[PDB]
Amino acid sequence: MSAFVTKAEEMIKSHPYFQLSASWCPDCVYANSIWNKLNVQDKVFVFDIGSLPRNEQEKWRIAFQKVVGSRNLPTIVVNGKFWGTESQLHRFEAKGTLEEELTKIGLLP
Repeated sequence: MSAFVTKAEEMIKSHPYFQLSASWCPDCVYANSIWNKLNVQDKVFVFDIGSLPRNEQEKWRIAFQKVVGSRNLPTIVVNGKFWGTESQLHRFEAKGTLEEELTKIGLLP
């Protein structure tokens, strides 16, 4: 695409810690719940994409697919690359090693 691919690169440049979530989805509520409970909405940048109709959704879908390859929300992109998914959150929490994992990336002290 380029028109969208190039713009995507500039986004991850200054905003590498970006999370593509929804506005009102059963999955978004989870990612937003943990982030809102951990009080870590400053070190990371989360953006919701629900207002955008089906026309804009398609564009974003293809764009994200070119950046990492995820045609589904929510999504966790770290240092300009898919580092975590909606399943990784529940998979790590279940084991009880999510906290340690979050510190590895350099999010928590």
